[PDB]
Amino acid sequence: GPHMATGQDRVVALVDMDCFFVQVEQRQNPHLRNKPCAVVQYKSWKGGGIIAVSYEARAFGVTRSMWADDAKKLCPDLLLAQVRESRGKANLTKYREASVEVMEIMSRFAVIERASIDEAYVDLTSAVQERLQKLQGQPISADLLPSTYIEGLPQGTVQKEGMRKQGLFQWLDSLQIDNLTSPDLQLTVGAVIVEEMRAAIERETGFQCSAGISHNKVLAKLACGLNKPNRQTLVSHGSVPQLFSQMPIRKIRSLGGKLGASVIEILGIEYMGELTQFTESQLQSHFGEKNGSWLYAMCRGIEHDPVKPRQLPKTIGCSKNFPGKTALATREQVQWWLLQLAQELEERLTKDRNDNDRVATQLVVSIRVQGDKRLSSLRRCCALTRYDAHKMSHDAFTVIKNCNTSGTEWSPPLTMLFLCATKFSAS
DNA sequence: ATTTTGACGCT
DNA sequence: AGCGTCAA
Ligand SMILES: Nc1ncnc2c1ncn2[C@H]1C[C@H](O)[C@@H](COP(=O)(O)NP(=O)(O)OP(=O)(O)O)O1
Ligand SMILES: [Mg+2]
Ligand SMILES: [Mg+2]
Repeated sequence: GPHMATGQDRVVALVDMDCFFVQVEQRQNPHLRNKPCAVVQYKSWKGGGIIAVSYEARAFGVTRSMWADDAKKLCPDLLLAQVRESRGKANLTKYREASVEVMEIMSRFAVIERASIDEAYVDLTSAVQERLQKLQGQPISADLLPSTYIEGLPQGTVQKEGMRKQGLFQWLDSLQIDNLTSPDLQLTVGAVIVEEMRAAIERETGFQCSAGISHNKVLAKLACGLNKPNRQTLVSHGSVPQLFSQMPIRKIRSLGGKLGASVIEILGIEYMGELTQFTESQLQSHFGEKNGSWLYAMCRGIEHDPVKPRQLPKTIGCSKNFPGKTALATREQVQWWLLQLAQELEERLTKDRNDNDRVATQLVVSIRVQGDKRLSSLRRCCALTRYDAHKMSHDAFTVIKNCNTSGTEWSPPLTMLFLCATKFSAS
């Protein structure tokens, strides 16, 4: 009772851009706005591969990883924007730069953890304390939460905005605004700040986003997706038993792969809430000490992973697949594509050094061989001493060249090349 | 022929 | 170090 931790110490938000690459292209090209639209990479093979889909297009069944030719069968009027191609490969610079726009706005409000190209976690605990001091017991108006859903409410009129407002009203009517240590009040103030953040993002970039507000990263991430697009969702500690009672295990971040499948198989359960019926030692016995403790706390809504102070990526990488009959089968091919990758990498590294006062010191070279189901077949490192594309490509070849069984020829043919600059030091 | 990334874990 | 997992 009085010594049971409840995981209510922090206010954490997750902000994730809505159909991000599509919005970047729609800002640039007004003809694409408010249309069924997708972003594709490459075009020769089946029209290209879709990597982002507007919500209008999702209504037709268009999804990521679909070939555009196949998406056009579902949505004949689908509009397409193509990823830039430079040096023979897709180049994501436009979206990285748009990401920086958004991350720099968010960083004005609080320390952020860049979690992907289009999302960041925010630790709002201190900002909420400050705002609560400023508010001096004044109640929080629903007008301050115009796009917020309270998960689990209303409980106890047939249109969606009416439901949202009814739930928000029940929540606010129940708040105890005279207790500055109240976790529910802290989350509510967090949601007010996130409304302000999302308004600033939209005003200053044109991009819309969704957000989750809760007490930790996992719940914030889960909350964000509950009411996408262009809305934010507050998941309180008290909402967790009902929310988790029908929540498939695979929906929780880090449980969407083999571990989550093993939880389901070994324990014979389906939903996150069912995990509460195992001891911490039972869970550690099946899934290891770290995983077992994490699962024991997480199924009760408790997680302690900190929002890390890091808004810049830790690595800068360049990769290209060579599928099917395009797999590289000659030495000259391997060297030419290593040079293309190294030239893009040099451009990005030079910009990074100027912008961010740091230098990479290690070059990682990865390759996939034809037939291997693993993303990487072989990874080798060497020193990155000069931002020089010819030197980087020559070193990468030196480091991988003895994987060739025999040849001028390369066997088995290479289905992927990957260069990654790592181990940054201040400069 | 689901591509191009990027973080973190294990041994 | 090099390989594996999970993820957007
Ligand atoms: N598997 C993949 N391969 C390549 N790029 C990918 C990708 N998954 C995502 N991207 C790129 C393209 C995506 O636009 C961007 C952000 O990914 P999301 O946040 O998962 N999806 P979005 O923002 O589009 O939609 P919403 O969040 O509203 O559901 O990252
Ligand atoms: Mg997104
Ligand atoms: Mg995302």
